Amino acid sequence: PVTETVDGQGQAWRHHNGFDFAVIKELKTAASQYGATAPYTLAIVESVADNWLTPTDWNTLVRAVLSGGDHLLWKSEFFENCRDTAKRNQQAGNGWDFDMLTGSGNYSSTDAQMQYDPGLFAQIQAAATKAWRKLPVKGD
Repeated sequence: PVTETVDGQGQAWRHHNGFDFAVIKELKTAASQYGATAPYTLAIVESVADNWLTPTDWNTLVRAVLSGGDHLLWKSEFFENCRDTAKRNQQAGNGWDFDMLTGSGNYSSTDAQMQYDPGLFAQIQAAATKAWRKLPVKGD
């Protein structure tokens, strides 16, 4: 998770924070129990994304909290919707989405995304949970 902090001189900055285990733990719980499709777990998926999050803690979150189905629906749709959105947004030539809303293909990395943009944060958040929901069945 990322928290942004402002200094008394009016500057905005932010720091990375460690992966909240309680969060991972219980999303893992709902994942095993509820399945990623039951309102509870995806409510958590989107609520966690409602916080400042980066591709780094993103990939760590998905890969831990779920097992098996995560990559296919959550993530493969992530990659699709990210570049889908990128196609639409870069028609306009925003300078977002293609590299940023993905993770970072070439340049933005954790850094530029973590500095955010109002339309970038909105787009990345929406795209994330969008992806990070679609699991049909869980269990092995």
